Amino acid sequence: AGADEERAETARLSSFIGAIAIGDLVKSTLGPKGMDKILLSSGRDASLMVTNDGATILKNIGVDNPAAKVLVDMSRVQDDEVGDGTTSVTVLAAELLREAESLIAKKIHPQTIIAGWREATKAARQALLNSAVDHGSDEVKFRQDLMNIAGTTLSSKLLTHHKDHFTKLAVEAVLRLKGSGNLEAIHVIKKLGGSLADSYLDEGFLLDKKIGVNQPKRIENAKILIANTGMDKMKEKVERILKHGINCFINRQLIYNYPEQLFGAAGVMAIEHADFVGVERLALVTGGEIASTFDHPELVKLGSCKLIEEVMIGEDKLIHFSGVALGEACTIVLRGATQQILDEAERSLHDALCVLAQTVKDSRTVYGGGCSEMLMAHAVTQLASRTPGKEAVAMESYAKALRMLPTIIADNAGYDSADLVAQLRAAHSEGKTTAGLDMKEGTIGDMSVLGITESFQVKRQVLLSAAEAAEVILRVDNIIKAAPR
Amino acid sequence: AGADEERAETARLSSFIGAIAIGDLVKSTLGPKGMDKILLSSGRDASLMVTNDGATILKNIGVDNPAAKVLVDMSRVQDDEVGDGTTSVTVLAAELLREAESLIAKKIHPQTIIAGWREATKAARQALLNSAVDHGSDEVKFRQDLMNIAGTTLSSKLLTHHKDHFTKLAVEAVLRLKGSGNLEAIHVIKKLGGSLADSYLDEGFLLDKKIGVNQPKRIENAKILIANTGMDTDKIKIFGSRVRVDSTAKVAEIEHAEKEKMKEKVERILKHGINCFINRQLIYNYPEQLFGAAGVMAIEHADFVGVERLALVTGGEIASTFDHPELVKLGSCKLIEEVMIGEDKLIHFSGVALGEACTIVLRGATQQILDEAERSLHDALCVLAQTVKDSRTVYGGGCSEMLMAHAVTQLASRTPGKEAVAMESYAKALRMLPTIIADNAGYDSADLVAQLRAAHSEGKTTAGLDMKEGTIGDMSVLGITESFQVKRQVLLSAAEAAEVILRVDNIIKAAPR
Amino acid sequence: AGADEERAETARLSSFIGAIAIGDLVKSTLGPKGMDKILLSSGRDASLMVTNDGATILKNIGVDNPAAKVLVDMSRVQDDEVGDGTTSVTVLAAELLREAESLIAKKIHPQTIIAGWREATKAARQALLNSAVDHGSDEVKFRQDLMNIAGTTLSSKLLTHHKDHFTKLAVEAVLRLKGSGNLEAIHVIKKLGGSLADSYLDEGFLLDKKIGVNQPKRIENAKILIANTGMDTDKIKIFGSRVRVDSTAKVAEIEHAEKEKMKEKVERILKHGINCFINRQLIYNYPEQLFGAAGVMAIEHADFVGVERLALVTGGEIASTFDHPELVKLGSCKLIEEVMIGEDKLIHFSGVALGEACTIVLRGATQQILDEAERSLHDALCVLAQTVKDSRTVYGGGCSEMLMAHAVTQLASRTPGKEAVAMESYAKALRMLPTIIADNAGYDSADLVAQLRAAHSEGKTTAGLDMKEGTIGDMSVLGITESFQVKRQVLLSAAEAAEVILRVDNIIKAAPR
Repeated sequence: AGADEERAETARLSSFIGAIAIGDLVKSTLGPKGMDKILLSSGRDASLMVTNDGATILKNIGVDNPAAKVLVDMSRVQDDEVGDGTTSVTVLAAELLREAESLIAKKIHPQTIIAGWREATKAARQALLNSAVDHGSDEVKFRQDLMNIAGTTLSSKLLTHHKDHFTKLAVEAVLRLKGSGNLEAIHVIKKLGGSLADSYLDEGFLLDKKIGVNQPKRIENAKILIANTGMDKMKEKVERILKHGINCFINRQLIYNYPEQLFGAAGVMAIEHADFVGVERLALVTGGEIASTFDHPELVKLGSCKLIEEVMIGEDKLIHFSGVALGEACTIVLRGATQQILDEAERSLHDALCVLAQTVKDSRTVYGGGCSEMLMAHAVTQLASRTPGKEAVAMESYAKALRMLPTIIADNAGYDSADLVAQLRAAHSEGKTTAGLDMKEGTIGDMSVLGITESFQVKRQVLLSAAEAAEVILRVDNIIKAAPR
Repeated sequence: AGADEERAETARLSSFIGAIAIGDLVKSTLGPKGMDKILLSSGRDASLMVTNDGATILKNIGVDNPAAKVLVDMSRVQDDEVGDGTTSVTVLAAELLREAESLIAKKIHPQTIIAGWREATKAARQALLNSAVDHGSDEVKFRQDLMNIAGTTLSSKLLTHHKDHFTKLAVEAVLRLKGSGNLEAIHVIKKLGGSLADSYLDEGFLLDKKIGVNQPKRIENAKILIANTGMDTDKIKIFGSRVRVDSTAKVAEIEHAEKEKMKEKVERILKHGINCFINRQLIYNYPEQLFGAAGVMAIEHADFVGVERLALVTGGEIASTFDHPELVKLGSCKLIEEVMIGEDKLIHFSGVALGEACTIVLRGATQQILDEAERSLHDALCVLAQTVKDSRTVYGGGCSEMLMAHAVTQLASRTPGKEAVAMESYAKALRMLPTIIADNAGYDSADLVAQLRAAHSEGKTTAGLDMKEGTIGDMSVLGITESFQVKRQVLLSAAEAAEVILRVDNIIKAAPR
Repeated sequence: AGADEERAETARLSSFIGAIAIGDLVKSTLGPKGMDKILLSSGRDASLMVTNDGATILKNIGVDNPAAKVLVDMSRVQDDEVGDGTTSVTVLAAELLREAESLIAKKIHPQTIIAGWREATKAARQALLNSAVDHGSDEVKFRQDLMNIAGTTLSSKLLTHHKDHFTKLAVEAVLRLKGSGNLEAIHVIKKLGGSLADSYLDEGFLLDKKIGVNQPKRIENAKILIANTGMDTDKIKIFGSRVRVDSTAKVAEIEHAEKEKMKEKVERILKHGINCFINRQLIYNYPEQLFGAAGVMAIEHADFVGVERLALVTGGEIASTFDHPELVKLGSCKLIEEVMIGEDKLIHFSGVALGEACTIVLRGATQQILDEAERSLHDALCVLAQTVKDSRTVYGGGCSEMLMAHAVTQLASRTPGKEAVAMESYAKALRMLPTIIADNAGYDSADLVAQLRAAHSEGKTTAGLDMKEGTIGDMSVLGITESFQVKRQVLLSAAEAAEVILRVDNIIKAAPR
């Protein structure tokens, strides 16, 4: 006789344990003082892995018997759409379970309590249309372009001491990116000499490769050739080449020595072992080409002409592809001082892009730093008092849930948790939307001034996501019999 | 394992356990559907006692080591000043301790939350400010004489079927009492006869005793004699010895000497015109026969408590040795008689010159429960004396508590920093009271809380918990009101009591083993 | 199950453990946001004695086997020199032990390191010249009479709302005290009454005892009698044994002899016109009946300490055998009576001719925390007597301590070889004091240390630790100052007690089960 019979008191615990286990690991990740974690397993796992993003690690494994596999899976749809922001959605779902210990003291009917989940669907829409906050973030944006959300995602990252300036740059990269062109052609590198600003933006794509020291310095009315197959024959290449006026050749692999002599005399600049990732991005940029065998020249290849040249950047020399007709795709260079801190700039450009692509499609935003959170709480707390009977405990409990978010942001900072809560609520109560939690300040401040803003998508489906797994607990009562107790 | 060593959180727990243990027994006692508890012990106690009043049971017993007895002692002063109503003050202090679990969740300096006690006073100012009180207490009064506060005290008790009529009667009793006299001489006894009124008011005092089957049926222009000493004579503590005389002939003197006690009692008593003799203790058999022929009614084992009130009533007398007759005794005279009150024989003392002391003998419908009138009458006395002196009242049934609770939730969010957490915890303390009142009613506690809360928000001070209803209703229509004094003092007392010991971490050791 | 068993390095740990246990209890106490702890013991201990002042509680009880009592005893000599304000000296010694973990790491000669305490000898001197500004307190002093250092002692204490006023009162007491008298005959007691002032100044002496239920309530133009020997008589030094005798009249003679003692006491008491008799011990019952009829009030078991002060006040007397009345007894006469302070019965001796000694009586909330007033009060009288005598002070709030700490860091590098390790360990000993003051404040200790060092390093002596602020501020505005003497003695005192600790290390116990 066997099975899994735990019920009511015991049954509640299995769901409860899954939520508490996940929350401790993910809470550390959140905000400025977040930390990276290392994990390893036997069977189909090579070695310890460390992931900054909470979502990536949860999906790669299915460690044990308690239920949490389904809850975790949903966050990816959120990631495919909006995703990361900062990882907080998993945490909120987990905290709803803590009140259940309190519920034993309620001592009457947990099923009645379920009314709250139905309430929660309306509560989900309390987040929306219950308060004005902001909304603008239209598109392009002069002052609200950045000095917002990228900084919040950025905050978890260590580099924030000078990185905030770098984060601010990222929106310009996405503004050009927008539209239905597609999400590609984004490239970031760092340089060993520069300034306080610590970053620079280039109009076109930046590549660090050269044919050799010989060949003409600059090409104009440039024609671009991309070949799938390497140069690893001399006569076919020259005859086709002269008619076109071939200014530059880019090959994604090793290149035969013989062609190099011909390119130099002709006046053609070629690139040896160019990376595939740069090439695909470039193809979308030029207008594409059909790349195959040496027949590839003439118009099977589409060449965009503005100017391809090697341009001095405050020290070493690099090759710049710029003035592209498409305009859809662009690159950011960045500058430094050979500092340990400088290669660090590599770390946060990547996270900045992920939030931004979503910022353009929603064309809607909310104030970050918990600004929305206290504000919703102020609006929702009285709603429960207003409603009669059994319902107020259910609706109020969700409303009190909002109170913790201000507190979670405060705990990472290291400031007194009780102190942070009171000061926050009064500002929001007054009616100023820009006011929010300032972790560095230890109190409250203008969120817009510091930056931090949140993508609209993260707020609409975080609430939907929380109810996605939370209700399938108490709601169904069958898993029974076999052995005693 | 064992030593009675306390560390950080555990020390907090000892204060915590005392609060919760007391609260469960007390909570069921609050309101209309309160419960009676009976307590017994083998010695230095004779029988189980049941006390409806929470304050009385706590005072008598110090059961164990954990602190709580001193907190309990505080309600006494409140009781003599304003009194009772329903016992709710003790429960409120206890619930303050429940947040403390959330306090370790703070993971920080516990005593800055103490500022909450400095928020408690802010809460106290608003209680004074927001409640809606009353206007009017003319004196004696026609319609507003009662159907108010006495009813709320009674509401807590199930007698409120026919009894609310009885409560109404009690103010008439207080009107004569009213003023200078303070509290004395109010006596209540039940009658086994059914009637709508269920009560009668008497100008004099009823005592239930008889000399014996024989004796004159009635006495008038009655003279009253009270004796501190019994009519019994033979030992004297120091026997004087076994005794030696001069054989059997003189011992005749000993038996004869008894007669002298008889002779003094008759001769002196007759001159006065003695109609009634009342003695607080056992009475010697020889005198009993004498009283019957004379035309004098005496009372065997008349208890002292009735007597002290009676003395104030008749102007009193100096009770001593048999010299006691004549002038040293002052006997008021109107009418002393034993009257069949349809049911059981009782003796009526009436026509008292003083006028200060009077008796409320109630008849009412019978069962064991008419003894309830004893329970219930006592409550009536305490509320009216305060009601006349204060000339101020607040709405009962928890109406006051929900209104204040709605206001305090707003306050927490408004105050910045450290303070809101402290203020909000005091604020949600108020939430439990609606729940405590609803739970004993037998209705579901959760359903009751939100509906109550919504009505208060509107601005209706009158709206409150209706336990009989099972939902919410208008308290004012009921006529239930609480005296003004009970609410302002409790707020100051509750905060301060719980506050000291949280402050102190460690109840320490001893020498012994 | 019991094991123990300590040798060499672990032996050292026993010295280490004593310091850590004491520091946690005392740390809460130092500073405005202080803490109160209660201690209970049985066996020559009544119950619940609580002391805020660290020195009084440690001195009274030797709780357990580990060595620490000798260190505690030393604090009292410091108390006599100047002593208090806030109890900080014990904590400084305790932290010095933490560095010793480093010494095992050092792994050479721990006694060579002992040079550090000698090194500390001129470290103390460095703090003796560069610290604070504020000197003389001229004489009597109008404004500068207080609102200064007594207030700082009080600042640590939690009664400082009403209490700062009480402190102001204490300097008035020292001004009368001032002269060639030095420091004697001042006694102050709290009372369970409630007034805004919370204190009164008495021209004479206050005592709390009564003769018995009977006796005249008040005496005028009173004569005071103080007797060393009790009224009780019958057992001299040699009994005269227990004897039979043999007559039916002799046993009576000894009872008669008792009467003679009664006769002497009344006949000569009347000639004097004695109004009050005060005896330090038990009093025989026979005279008590006598005093009531005569119209003389007497006090049973009056405390000796009160009596000696009273004697200087009334001109004194020669306290011998019953010959004591008349000329050998000096009785000052104004008013001796039991006065209704407000809540309890007290006896007031007043109008003393001498004027040299006066008494202060405090009024308060009630419940052992009003004993807090005795706690603050004890500190108040003593601080003032030396503040005027020393003629100089230093800034409080740890301002003095951080400055010296910055200076001592330089010193360690400067001393060659062995000495630098020893000197630098002493140097960080100063660092904990800022931490202890901040910790009881509830603010985060780590952040506080860093911000503090930068302000002292800059060159501003006035700047220090502000607990209310949660950062650093100007000490002088607060009015917190420390006696120059407390700082000179503490530096010398800490080393000697701590030194004893290193030299011990070995405690011996023999074997298992």
